[PDB]
Amino acid sequence: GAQDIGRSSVRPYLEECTRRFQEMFDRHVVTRPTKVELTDAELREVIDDCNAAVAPLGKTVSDERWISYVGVVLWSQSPRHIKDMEAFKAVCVLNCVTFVWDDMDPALHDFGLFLPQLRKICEKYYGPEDAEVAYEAARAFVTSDHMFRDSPIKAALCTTSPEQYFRFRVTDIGVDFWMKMSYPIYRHPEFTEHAKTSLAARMTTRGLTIVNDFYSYDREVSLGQITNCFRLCDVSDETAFKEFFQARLDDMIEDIECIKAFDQLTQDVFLDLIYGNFVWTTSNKRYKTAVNDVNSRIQA
Amino acid sequence: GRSSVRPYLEECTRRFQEMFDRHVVTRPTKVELTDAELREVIDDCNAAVAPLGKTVSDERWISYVGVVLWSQSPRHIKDMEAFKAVCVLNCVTFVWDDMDPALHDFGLFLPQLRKICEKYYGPEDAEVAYEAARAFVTSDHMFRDSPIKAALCTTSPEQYFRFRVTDIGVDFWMKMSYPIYRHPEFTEHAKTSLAARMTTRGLTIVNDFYSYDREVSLGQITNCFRLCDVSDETAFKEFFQARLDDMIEDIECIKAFDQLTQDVFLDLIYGNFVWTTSNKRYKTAVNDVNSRIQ
Ligand SMILES: C=C(C)[C@@H]1CC[C@]2(C)C/C(F)=C(/C)CC/C=C(/C)CC[C@H]12
Ligand SMILES: C=C(C)[C@@H]1CC[C@]2(C)C/C(F)=C(/C)CC/C=C(/C)CC[C@H]12
Ligand SMILES: [Cl-]
Ligand SMILES: [Cl-]
Ligand SMILES: [Cl-]
Ligand SMILES: [K+]
Ligand SMILES: [K+]
Ligand SMILES: [Mg+2]
Ligand SMILES: [Mg+2]
Ligand SMILES: [Mg+2]
Ligand SMILES: [Mg+2]
Ligand SMILES: [Mg+2]
Ligand SMILES: [Mg+2]
Ligand SMILES: [Mg+2]
Ligand SMILES: [Mg+2]
Ligand SMILES: [Mg+2]
Repeated sequence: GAQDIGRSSVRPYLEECTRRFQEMFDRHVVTRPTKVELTDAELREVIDDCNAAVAPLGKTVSDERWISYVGVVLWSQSPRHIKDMEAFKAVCVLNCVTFVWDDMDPALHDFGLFLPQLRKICEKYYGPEDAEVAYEAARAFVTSDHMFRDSPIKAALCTTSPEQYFRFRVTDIGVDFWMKMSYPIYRHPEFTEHAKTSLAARMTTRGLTIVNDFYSYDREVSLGQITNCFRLCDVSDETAFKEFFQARLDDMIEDIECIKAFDQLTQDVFLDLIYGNFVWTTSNKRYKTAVNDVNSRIQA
Repeated sequence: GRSSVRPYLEECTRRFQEMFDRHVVTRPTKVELTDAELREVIDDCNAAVAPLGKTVSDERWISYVGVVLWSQSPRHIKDMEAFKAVCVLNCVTFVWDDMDPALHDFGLFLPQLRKICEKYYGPEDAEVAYEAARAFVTSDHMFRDSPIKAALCTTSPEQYFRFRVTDIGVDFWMKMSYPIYRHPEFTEHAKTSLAARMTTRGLTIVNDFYSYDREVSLGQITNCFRLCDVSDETAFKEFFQARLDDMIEDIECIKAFDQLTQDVFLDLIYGNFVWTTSNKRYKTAVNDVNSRIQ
């Protein structure tokens, strides 16, 4: 009793959109992101921290799956500006364990067991004041992801318009959290302020989200997840899809041009985040098959 | 030509109100602070800005405080100490907003904010309120002709409203106001800033319309009506209708939140309109209560 297969996939458009994304970055960012190459002992300080954090929750996560989560941090920070490798490791761990939370059936969502682990992490890696800002944002993200599961507010914000949708994603895609745990990496006063006002997150939300949405569309509709801007257009209609996609390209371009008004080091961090997320997204098994050993729901 | 939106004052006021009556319906209710409450607030404001060395009159404090009196959600208030705190913090950062930036001494003012926050709030909420107040005044200061403010207020309504989530003080407002209500959902939306992101356009479009003449006279660029041609009534009308449509869109989406939270959001937007149209600050450009503080 067939449903709407023609709306089930953006796979027809995969090559052309990938090409167009890359052309856009080449014309407006130019500088290619840089990957951090951790060592193995060093990677096992991150991963055993990740396993320790989610271990109380009772679900095993493979090293392969951790790898899929951690790549976004390796590719989308600004390695040239790092001064707190402890803060960098915190962001690797915090990113990864909240990625697990994102992928979990909400039955496993135990704040009483998981929150204490998040405080544990922020304390090993951050000075006591930055540990406070990182913990607040991690708490706020995991609480948001959880209460908004099948939520009326999410329904309305994901159906009305792109600008309502992106307003939801400032928090839900995790970028506000990202900024508020990453500023200790850089010890840059201006970026720290843009991080704490959330202006940093507001400038980078669309560039992160549009890319994530395109490449996670197939998995998300097969699972009934509504948080994806391409559900706002008719992806079965090539003409309509193209107009929508160009509108989203225009969004990214305008944000990138305004990020250029920020000071030199802040804009490097912002642009490495957006462009690094795109390199990571296109290179990661997470977004290559619909359902896999690193991206299928962790069900309970 | 582009100097003024005076010609459209009556029509735009009419249209704002019609929009609220059809979409919000329920009218703001003013808080009637008692005397002991009101005198405490003003004395507190004067103590806070005294280290900056400038006089603020009672009628200037009253004009600032009216937004809190009109734009909270009285029938849901639980903690009047938190309400008094929002009165004081709102007012003293309004003074900061009106201060030409040589006066901004963080080492003298930040301790004042900290002590206000600790007096009226518990230990956890005092930290959230203080960080939000600190972020606001720092942002107002660091963006006085910054290039970032340049790009974000010139490019599109998009970048502009993104700047105003912080710069119009609404993120700060939410983070100091959630203790008033003790409503866990509202507290989450406040701390994620989703509450601020939902209410920014409604507050800003109204504020920008009625503060345009003052801001343009005094070389101030943070105003969405500067994005469009107020020379041409037809272009102004198109732009003003696009802004009304934005407000409507936000209000209709706000009616997805839980009943109480949506009450607070909508009383904030509608109450700001009522206060703005009754406040001398938002008539003319130079007067008793909106003059730069120098
Ligand atoms: C805590 C991390 C950082 C959180 C974890 C879940 C998140 C919502 C997953 C998804 F949205 C990722 C790949 C997009 C990458 C963007 C970063 C800024 C934020 C990404 C999110
Ligand atoms: C925030 C909202 C409700 C309203 C609406 C815009 C406002 C009129 C402008 C301005 F004064 C702000 C930045 C400075 C003081 C901050 C807030 C708390 C209150 C101040 C005002
Ligand atoms: Cl610290
Ligand atoms: Cl925000
Ligand atoms: Cl408290
Ligand atoms: K666009
Ligand atoms: K519009
Ligand atoms: Mg998610
Ligand atoms: Mg997800
Ligand atoms: Mg996705
Ligand atoms: Mg169809
Ligand atoms: Mg201002
Ligand atoms: Mg002002
Ligand atoms: Mg206290
Ligand atoms: Mg104004
Ligand atoms: Mg007067």
